[PDB]
Amino acid sequence: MEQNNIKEQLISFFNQACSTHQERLDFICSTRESDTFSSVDVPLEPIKNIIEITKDENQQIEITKIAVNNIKTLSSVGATGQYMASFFSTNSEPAIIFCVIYFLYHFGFLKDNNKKQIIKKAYETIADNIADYLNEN
Repeated sequence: MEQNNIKEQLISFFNQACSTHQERLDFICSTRESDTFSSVDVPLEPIKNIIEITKDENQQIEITKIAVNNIKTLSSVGATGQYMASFFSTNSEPAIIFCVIYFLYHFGFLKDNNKKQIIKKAYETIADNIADYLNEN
């Protein structure tokens, strides 16, 4: 079809898991509002593929910064912004790779040596706060 690779591998799988788009905004919450965090509205079959990606050192690292690459950006979100979600509907490619990050952390998969507030912390601070404007869903 066309160029592709890791990035694609992620999209594919992920895309071959969830359903609609809003799902994401639903995950951030649904995810951190389930019980097993593995019954979410998504198959583990594919997710397992997007899960066995950060099972590598350099990976975990490259991922860490990767996650921050978004956080560092989430520390602005335009000027007249409000919801962080708006900062995804536009670019899915990234909003995807990221979504993967979150989920992982939401399921305690990704690794990152460093105590105190971290990604899962920030990502959660938003995934949650963002769920404060959604509709408690």
